[PDB]
Amino acid sequence: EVETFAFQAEIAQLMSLIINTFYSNKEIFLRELISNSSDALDKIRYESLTDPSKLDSGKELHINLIPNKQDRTLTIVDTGIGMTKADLINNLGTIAKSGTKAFMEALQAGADISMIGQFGVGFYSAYLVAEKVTVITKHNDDEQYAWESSAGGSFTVRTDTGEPMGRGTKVILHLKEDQTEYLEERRIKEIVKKHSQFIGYPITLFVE
Ligand SMILES: CC(C)NCCCn1c(Sc2cc3c(cc2I)OCO3)nc2c(N)ncnc21
Repeated sequence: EVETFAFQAEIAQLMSLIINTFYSNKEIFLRELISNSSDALDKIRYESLTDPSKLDSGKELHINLIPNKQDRTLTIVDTGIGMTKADLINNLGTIAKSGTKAFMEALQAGADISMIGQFGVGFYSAYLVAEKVTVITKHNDDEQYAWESSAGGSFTVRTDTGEPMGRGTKVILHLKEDQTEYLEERRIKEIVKKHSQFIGYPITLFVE
């Protein structure tokens, strides 16, 4: 049972720029996603200090990197705060509007795509390497949802009847045909060591 939504014009614009601009340093997408996971984990930890029951959905706070050549996907999994339906459909977009505006102006002023994180919109860097991104997420007091978008100005959201995750987010990157290097263990290990060696949570890189 799928609902389809239009990205706010600004977000659609950011995505086009990301997909269209010639920029070779694509590997920064992983750092942006791992960072978002780190932030989510930080929040659920902080919240658990005043309400321990919030960890009933899972006490483990970590990150998993799962590559799959068969499906040509790279999934970044975390046990963080998760996102609600309201987050996925309106709230995160509202916030992303200002970040986008600032980021695009900063670019014209000499900045580059690798700085997208300082504007709160790093998630969209996933499109530097993915033709389609599917996001499975579960927040403590909402249901598990599946958000998805191949850009083009729209995204869908549905209640996920798959396999329960308890609490957290899974960013599934359906890679572009010429970006399969991100499925190789050596390459992923290289990027993590280069841009995310100090994340304060365990990061497990699965092998195939
Ligand atoms: C609330 C605070 C933690 N900031 C969260 C920003 C949204 N977000 C993001 S960035 C993001 C993710 C999206 C999205 C928009 C953004 I911005 O629509 C598709 O899924 N990653 C998160 C994650 N791994 N866990 C929880 N929240 C995530």
